[PDB]
Amino acid sequence: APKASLRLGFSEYSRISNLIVLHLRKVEEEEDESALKRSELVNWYLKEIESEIDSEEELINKKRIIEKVIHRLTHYDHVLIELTQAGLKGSTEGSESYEEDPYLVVNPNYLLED
Repeated sequence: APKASLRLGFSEYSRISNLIVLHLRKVEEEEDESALKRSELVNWYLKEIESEIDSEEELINKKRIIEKVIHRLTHYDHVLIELTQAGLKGSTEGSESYEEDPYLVVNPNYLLED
């Protein structure tokens, strides 16, 4: 398909998906496969897009979009790879790296729901 064209407008989701593919493509080439704290991805993302924010609505939108994508990723997509339980949830301090846990990993092949 040339495009599906998600009737709603998904340029927002595309910018977030671009973030996913960009972070991962760099990290897989530099180190391994994104892994680590999923929240950090939003963190630095906001730090980048903050420069394009014309208005608070843009910021709010970007935040809720990236969040929805991560929420979707973890539940529906299942393009998330995780190992133990410890660094995955991040509900307790002291998630050890020696335990070979990669925390949250995202598949290089992401997709849309339509």
